[PDB]
Amino acid sequence: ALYINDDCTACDACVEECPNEAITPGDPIYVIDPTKCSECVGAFDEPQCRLVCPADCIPDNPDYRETREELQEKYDRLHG
Ligand code: SF4
Ligand code: SF4
Repeated sequence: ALYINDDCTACDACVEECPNEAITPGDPIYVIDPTKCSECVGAFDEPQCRLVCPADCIPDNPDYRETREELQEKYDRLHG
């Protein structure tokens, strides 16, 4: 899964992009639920939140180096 840096500007521009509602608005920065973040697998080819993030603050979470299989499985548990 991914997570948000402290460079987050809280522009909120990423919430729409997320297909799993894994981003929660915070203060000073936003927080991603590693439980809901499938890195967009099962939805897109690239994580959508990054495509609109100006601060470039959504790195890979070393605490959760999941596999596409795992990620794909996480995706389903959330929708179908
Ligand atoms: S789009 Fe980037 S800066 Fe803006 S809230 Fe999301 S993570 Fe932070
Ligand atoms: S990488 Fe995809 S799944 Fe994870 S937080 Fe961003 S938009 Fe949601």
